[PDB]
Amino acid sequence: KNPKSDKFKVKRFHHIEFWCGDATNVARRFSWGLGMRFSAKSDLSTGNMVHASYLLTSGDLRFLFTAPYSPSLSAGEIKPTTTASIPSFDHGSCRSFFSSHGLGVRAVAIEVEDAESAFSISVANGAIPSSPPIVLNEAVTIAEVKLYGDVVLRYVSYKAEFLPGFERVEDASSFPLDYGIRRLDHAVGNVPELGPALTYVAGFTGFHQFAEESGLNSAVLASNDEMVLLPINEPVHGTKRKSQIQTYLEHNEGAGLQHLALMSEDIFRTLREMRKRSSIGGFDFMPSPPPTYYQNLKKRVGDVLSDDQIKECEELGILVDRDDQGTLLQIFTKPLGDRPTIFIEIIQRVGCMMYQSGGCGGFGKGNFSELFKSIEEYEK
Amino acid sequence: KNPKSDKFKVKRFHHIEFWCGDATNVARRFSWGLGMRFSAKSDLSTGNMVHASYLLTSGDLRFLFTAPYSPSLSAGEIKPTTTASIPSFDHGSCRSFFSSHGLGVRAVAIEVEDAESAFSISVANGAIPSSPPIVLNEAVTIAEVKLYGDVVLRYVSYKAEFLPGFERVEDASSFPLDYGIRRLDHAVGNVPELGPALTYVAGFTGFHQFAEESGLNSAVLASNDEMVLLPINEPVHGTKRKSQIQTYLEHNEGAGLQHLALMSEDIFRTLREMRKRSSIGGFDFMPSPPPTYYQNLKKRVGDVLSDDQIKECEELGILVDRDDQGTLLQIFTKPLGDRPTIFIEIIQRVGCMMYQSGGCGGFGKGNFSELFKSIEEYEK
Ligand SMILES: COc1nc2c(C)cccc2cc1[C@@H](O)[C@@H]1[C@H](O)C=CC(C)(C)[C@H]1O
Ligand SMILES: COc1nc2c(C)cccc2cc1[C@@H](O)[C@@H]1[C@H](O)C=CC(C)(C)[C@H]1O
Ligand SMILES: [Co+2]
Ligand SMILES: [Co+2]
Repeated sequence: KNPKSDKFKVKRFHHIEFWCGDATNVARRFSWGLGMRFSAKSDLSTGNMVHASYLLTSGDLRFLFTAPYSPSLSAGEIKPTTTASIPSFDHGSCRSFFSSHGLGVRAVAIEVEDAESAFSISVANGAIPSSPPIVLNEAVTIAEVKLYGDVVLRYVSYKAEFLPGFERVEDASSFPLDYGIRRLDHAVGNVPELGPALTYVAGFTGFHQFAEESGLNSAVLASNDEMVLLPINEPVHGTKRKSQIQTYLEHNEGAGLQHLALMSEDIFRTLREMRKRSSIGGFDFMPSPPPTYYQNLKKRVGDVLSDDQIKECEELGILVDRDDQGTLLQIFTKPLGDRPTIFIEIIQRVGCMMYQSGGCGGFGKGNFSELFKSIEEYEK
Repeated sequence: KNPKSDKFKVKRFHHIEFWCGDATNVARRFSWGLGMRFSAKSDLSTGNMVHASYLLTSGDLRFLFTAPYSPSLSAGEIKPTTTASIPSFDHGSCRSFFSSHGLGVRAVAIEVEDAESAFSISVANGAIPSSPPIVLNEAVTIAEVKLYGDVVLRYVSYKAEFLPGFERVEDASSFPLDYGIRRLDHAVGNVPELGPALTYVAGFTGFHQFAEESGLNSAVLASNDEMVLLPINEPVHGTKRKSQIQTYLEHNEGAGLQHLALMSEDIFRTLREMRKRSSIGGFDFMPSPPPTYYQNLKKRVGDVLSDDQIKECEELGILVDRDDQGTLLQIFTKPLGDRPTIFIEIIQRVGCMMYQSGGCGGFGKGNFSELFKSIEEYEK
């Protein structure tokens, strides 16, 4: 059931912002590893004396990478006279975030109808304010509330090109890379306590639960059309293998974003291209499942995927799960940076055609059971 | 004249260490951009709970990238029980360095006969101690003294594989990239006052001056065989174009390493390979000189380089200067990170054959005069 209880009008995921120590090197690594093009910048060359911000795009997916300059460059400025293009930015907050958590997601940004109203309604319903609504060049409104840990939910609304003050990148510095990624499908947080996290976030958004022995409990919050999807995990203690969620919390110094799932229009091309680059600056992937996993896959997805399509899944290490409505292809990268914290999922969904409805095929919860039996079966 | 006055036995440049916020992303970007292979690691997977350190190599060139983990991982350790592989590392120093200066060189490391003796003699002759000699696994001794700013001169000596505690990287994660770079030729510092800087460094090393209207004064310190070369620059104030050295000092928050010059065994291959990757994760280069520069080049290097070889220089944007002993091919990257501070020079030297003697062809001081006239000549 979908009660459609959003307390304000939400559209889609808009961008993800990483807080970095050096935005240039992270953005260049991510561009090559994921096939995202350099699209916009706000930095010294655009008159921003406060922070360096580089925007990568692939389809509708927008990754923003931001790092602080020396505060001495802007020591004469006050907020009314700032040259920062993102008015919520703060040198101390950014350095404190990065020293505490390492490289990771600071903001999950969603486009809304009216960011000022979304902020006001959110705070009236329990949201902890992080940055009040600010109107940029009479054109864009941005506001921020706390989501979990030091991650914020960022509201952006447009009266009618990323943000005022950002410049489009010259075509010479913008190479048209594209490995098939098209949008953010979901963004997953790890928290110490799931109950209070859900009550808080669902409390101020009106997002509803989307609904579906390995170390975690989880639930998924969704917007009215279920295109903004926010799974949240908590650890369960007292197993044998210590909770991977607990390990995250330790290395991250608390709650934060665990993974970003990026939808591909052709997951086989995406994974061919990404795997070609793993050892030459790109991203590494988890160990592939045993051959038993794919032998058992014909028995479960033999009617959605041909034997050849299943063979291509085994070449690339792709996992397959199936709902009662749709089928999900997925795979996970190794951690994106030094710490065993954030990583990326690549996904593609097949089914639930009406456009495709959000969450089609679920999130792969069944692949845990299937993987455990594959481990047992391959040992034999 | 070379007085050969080294106060201790110096061999060659050994490695350069960058202090980073995320070593993984910088190392992967540098690997792809420069054609350096992943060679060794010290991190969580090797039992290091303190810092992540990744070593890239190309020929004899060694770049080390290091970032701190959460101090909470090692909160129970003391220096006698540390899991750090580089005992001079300190979480607070590293975070303070990176917050102050951004991404940049922390250590210029030279191999010496006896690092404990080199340290002792250095400090007896004015060097400010940074990290006392420490013997690692009865095999390697490392010690550090201040060089300029927050950059240290690191002494390493071997009784007889990078450092104890580092593991060789598995061949699957180690792709054999190579664009032709073979060693560090020189490392250049920017300081506020050249005189006191030279007196300090020459005072404690015995390094001698190597000797050769655009905003700087400089001098070059050299070891006995002139294979360790350390140019130092100061700004000169009161021009029209404000000193580029002063701009560095402002954006860097003080003295630091300005550029690393990397010798290539084939600068044309190196620049072809590096330029292919500039817009797909690699490094950008300075704007090319006007065609007048290369027209005038035949008149000055027409006897060392054929017309075709000079044409290949113009394709790749390579600069040429000539000593009374040898000829130098050189080119400069744009800054390596967010701040307009550190950058890289690629060089190749021709002449001074005996092996080749250090500094052959100089450092390109004449290319300033030639560039200024090229600007005038091309305007016409
Ligand atoms: C690390 O996350 C995963 N790992 C998997 C592994 C290691 C094997 C097979 C399937 C996996 C699926 C996921 C995830 O996408 C999430 C999680 O499992 C359950 C609910 C969420 C909504 C939070 C999912 O998104
Ligand atoms: C930014 O440095 C340079 N820029 C050049 C430009 C922009 C044009 C032509 C030649 C250049 C040469 C250099 C440098 O290698 C140094 C410097 O000029 C003089 C003495 C040192 C020993 C310190 C050199 O190494
Ligand atoms: Co997922
Ligand atoms: Co130089």
